[PDB]
Amino acid sequence: PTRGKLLKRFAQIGPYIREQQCQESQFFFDCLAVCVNKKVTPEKREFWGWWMELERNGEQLIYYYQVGLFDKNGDWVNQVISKKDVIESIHETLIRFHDFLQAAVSELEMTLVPDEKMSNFPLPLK
Repeated sequence: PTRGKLLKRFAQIGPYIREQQCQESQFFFDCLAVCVNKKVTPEKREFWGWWMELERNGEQLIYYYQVGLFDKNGDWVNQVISKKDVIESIHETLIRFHDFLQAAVSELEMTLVPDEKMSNFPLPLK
């Protein structure tokens, strides 16, 4: 599969992919799952969520998810509020997305492989 077709097919999954942040053989996804605080002003608004780097190595796509905060400056940081309701919300968006991603990957006849750093991922996949 061409990089252009990968991008198109990954775009079909939903608003996760961030084309602008995708490199030659790396694709970037994220998900704003839970507003930190809705009472705040637009300029200070932040989200708990996840982001994911996907490295292409031939027929392999190697995934590394991290969980954390998307801050008011547009940066992801790997710290998260220690609230069960928030962490569950993030987890459910990640599970749903990954299931779309695997289905997409089978349909492109490729393989989905966890990065070695997934050993330190704090929640499970499906």
